[PDB]
Amino acid sequence: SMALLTPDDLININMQLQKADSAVQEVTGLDIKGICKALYGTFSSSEKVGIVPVTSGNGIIGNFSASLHAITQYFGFDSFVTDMPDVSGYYEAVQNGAEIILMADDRTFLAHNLKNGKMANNQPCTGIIYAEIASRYLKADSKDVLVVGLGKVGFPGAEHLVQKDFRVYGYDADETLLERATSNLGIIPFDPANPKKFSIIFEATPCANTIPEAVLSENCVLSTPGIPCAISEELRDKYEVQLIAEPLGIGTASMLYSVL
Ligand SMILES: NC(=O)C1=CN([C@@H]2O[C@H](COP(=O)(O)OP(=O)(O)OC[C@H]3O[C@@H](n4cnc5c(N)ncnc54)[C@H](O)[C@@H]3O)[C@@H](O)[C@H]2O)C=CC1
Ligand SMILES: N[C@@H](CCCCNC(=O)[C@H]1CCCC=N1)C(=O)O
Ligand SMILES: [Mg+2]
Ligand code: NA
Repeated sequence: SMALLTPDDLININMQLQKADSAVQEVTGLDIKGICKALYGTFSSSEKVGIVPVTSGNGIIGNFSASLHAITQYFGFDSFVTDMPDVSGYYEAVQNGAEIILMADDRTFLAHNLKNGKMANNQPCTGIIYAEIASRYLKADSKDVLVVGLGKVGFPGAEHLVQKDFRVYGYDADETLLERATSNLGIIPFDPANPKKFSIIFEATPCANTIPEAVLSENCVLSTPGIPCAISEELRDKYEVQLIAEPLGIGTASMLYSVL
């Protein structure tokens, strides 16, 4: 089984990004650019970005390149999408003066800066930024964070939180992933039968309704790249949960600012 974006996930990406940016600003005091500035020290200066469609594996995803095109323009990069896909697309991008290559198959989504040699992988970049946003919740009043999902996105997020000196509690429905996180990162295994309430939650799972009512507190932040939503509308509304959740753009920003 594979977790991949679908074209419907990406509809009106510009509005999705705007809403996410507003939520990030409300929660943390910074916009997405400022968050990236905090993580990486970098800012955009109209670097040329070539976006190469890839027919590998399950193939080109409807809306995917177009969404990257919009996302990169939104953050102030000089981006373009190649006509040709795959290697012929890569050549086209380089020939047309791209400084950064953005491309993805079903297992890897990367950004490679050809000018300074830095390369980013989407999975850790997404995990780090969504964890960073969570952790900057201005009205948190606590350094306890719950991390749900300790896979390719969730593990690097948890690791980041541990480095930033939060008290990280982690849960993954796969006992082996949980054990790997506790023994490699030193996080506290969360026991769902013995819950406690959090004001900061980071979720990175491909599953609905992973966040149980018992861990919620009023006005808590739930920062989640996971798709579909980790929390029902009912529980979101009931606790006035401040949700940060967007399908591509926040993690893409994290990749781009990390290679500047
Ligand atoms: N918004 C965005 O920009 C992006 C979103 N994603 C999405 O993030 C999610 C996670 O991606 P990866 O870490 O690569 O997947 P992964 O498969 O590496 O890890 C997911 C983890 O969640 C765990 N899990 C599943 N159900 C659970 C439950 N009920 N409770 C606790 N843990 C549970 C799994 O055991 C697994 O360890 C996916 O839905 C993926 O589509 C990924 C990249 C970027
Ligand atoms: N080769 C396709 C793209 C495949 C991308 C697959 N990866 C995902 O869907 C990741 C991208 C990061 C956000 C969540 N999931 C294309 O070029 O259109
Ligand atoms: Mg995102
Ligand atoms: Na989810």
